[PDB]
Amino acid sequence: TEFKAGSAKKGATLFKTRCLQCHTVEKGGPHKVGPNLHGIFGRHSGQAEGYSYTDANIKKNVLWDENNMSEFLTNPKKYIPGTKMAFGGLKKEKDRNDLITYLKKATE
Ligand code: HEC
Repeated sequence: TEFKAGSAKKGATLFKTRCLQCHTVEKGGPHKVGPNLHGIFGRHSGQAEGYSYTDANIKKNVLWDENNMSEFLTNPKKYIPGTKMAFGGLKKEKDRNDLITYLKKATE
């Protein structure tokens, strides 16, 4: 244990103001700058179809779990050096948690 549920709501506002600019969560939503993330958990890194991921992601070969996703979220360039995710990070444990709670939810 090292991940505890957050507010899906709050969850859904970080996404909007922090991840939508680049991504969609929804089954059938398109890839934009980043890929769509519907069904992200359970799946491995860089496998959405019709998406051109860096060498980095693919190689990283990550199992998208909640616990992973949080450290990634802490610092992505750090997690997967060579990723094209120009996303600095979410330094707060709390913020991450609501986010992941939202993700857990909306991409299922
Ligand atoms: C645009 C400037 C982005 C923002 C803001 C966020 N992400 Fe991102 N994401 C982006 C790219 C360009 C890529 C692929 C990079 C590469 O190495 O090819 C990604 C990848 C992800 C992944 C990996 C998914 C996979 O299928 O392997 C995840 C899980 C992801 N992005 C989620 C995500 C979230 C939750 C964000 C908000 C806090 C977010 N990203 C921001 C581009 C952009």
